[PDB]
Amino acid sequence: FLGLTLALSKGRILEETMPLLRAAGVELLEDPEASRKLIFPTSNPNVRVLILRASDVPTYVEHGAADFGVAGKDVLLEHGANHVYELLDLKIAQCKLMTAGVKDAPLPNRRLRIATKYVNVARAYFASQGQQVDVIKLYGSMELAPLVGLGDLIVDVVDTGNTLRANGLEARDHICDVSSRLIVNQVSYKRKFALLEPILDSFKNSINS
Amino acid sequence: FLGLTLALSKGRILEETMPLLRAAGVELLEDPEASRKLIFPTSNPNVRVLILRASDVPTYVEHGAADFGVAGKDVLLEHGANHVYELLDLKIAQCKLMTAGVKDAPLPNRRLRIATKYVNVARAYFASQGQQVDVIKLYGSMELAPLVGLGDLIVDVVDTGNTLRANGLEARDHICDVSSRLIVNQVSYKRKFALLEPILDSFKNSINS
Ligand SMILES: O=P(O)(O)OC[C@H]1O[C@H](OP(=O)(O)OP(=O)(O)O)[C@H](O)[C@@H]1O
Ligand SMILES: O=P(O)(O)OC[C@H]1O[C@H](OP(=O)(O)OP(=O)(O)O)[C@H](O)[C@@H]1O
Repeated sequence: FLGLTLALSKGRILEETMPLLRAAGVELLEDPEASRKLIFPTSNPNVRVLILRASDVPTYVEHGAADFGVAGKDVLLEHGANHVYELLDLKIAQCKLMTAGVKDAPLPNRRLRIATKYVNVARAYFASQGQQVDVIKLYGSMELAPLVGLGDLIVDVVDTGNTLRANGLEARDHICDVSSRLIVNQVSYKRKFALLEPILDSFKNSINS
Repeated sequence: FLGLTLALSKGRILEETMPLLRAAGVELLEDPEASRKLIFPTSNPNVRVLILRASDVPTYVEHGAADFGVAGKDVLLEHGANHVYELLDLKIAQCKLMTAGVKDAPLPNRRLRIATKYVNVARAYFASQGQQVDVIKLYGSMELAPLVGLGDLIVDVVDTGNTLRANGLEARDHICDVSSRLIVNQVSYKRKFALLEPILDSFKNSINS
């Protein structure tokens, strides 16, 4: 495939990216949410879309299996963004990385154990608080961990806070704001700039309003 | 909670475990597939169920956040089973760990790159073939990886083989057979044996027929 391959993920990233794509002249020809297919043509024959797990977007873009992609800052921080270029903050799929635990549970006076998917972000954040923590790696449902006593806190993304509230948890610390970012393969940026440029300019214009 | 906490995962593990549980006198009181809730009472007041991501079952059981659980051999091999006891092969959710690639694609004469979730299993398998491979860690949709040239092969579970066939891929090597296994926390095994024992005996009896 000679053109550009764009990496997206299902849910909020797909939904909130599509209007940027539309204004940039790119529209999907069916709903990826309703297909098991993974590669999708678009209204532009030079652009195709990969639908990936959010955690795999940086990986595909880094290796050049996608030329560019839309990834959450949370995923970028966790994966490491040293081998892609972060070109734009798209200001979509906004949320916060936070620490949380059982409401009014006292913290134990010992090395804390942090149940989380975000092991690198947990370690770096807690290091900034003077804290060398243990991490317990999980793949999902962080909110259960404090209810069964797995770790002392979690680190997870919080949007409305409804998940935390539904489970008797409250945010302890705000780590950072998260939004989806446009990332580009370091070589594709150089080799396919004439294809990327009008799309980047459109996105940038769109984000201003 | 004084009783036993059982870790399960959604889909085939939940579906195929429920009959064993029923024969052991444990029935869920609603369908976990239709709830966002994670802890579930059962017909037995001494048994509750956690619904977890399959990859987190060994973790919860290891730490004692669950006393026992049902995990796929694939997950156990990848996570490491050195800090739980594998008590039974339940013979449910049967599948195979396999290597696969694009159909009739020749392997490149260099260090292979293996796109997979199963990074430890990929490295150990290929080591047995005299091969020190690079791994590219992914979280899902392994079948896409060879279609976009991310890695040379994948390692993933194969059941019917329909996923591979739908994507123009074929299995190259059979790594091992996979089935769901009953695992127990090493301390719970010792402290809660009188609760576990009749349930284990029931499962063992059930698996014989
Ligand atoms: O603060 P809230 O508005 O309750 O949202 C927080 C949830 O969002 C994230 O999940 P993600 O968005 O990846 O998928 P989900 O919302 O479908 O769980 C995260 O894992 C929390 O479960
Ligand atoms: O050989 P097949 O019968 O096509 O099945 C193989 C699929 O099964 C596994 O997924 P899992 O069972 O975890 O969930 P899924 O089947 O819903 O993808 C694996 O990740 C493959 O995608």
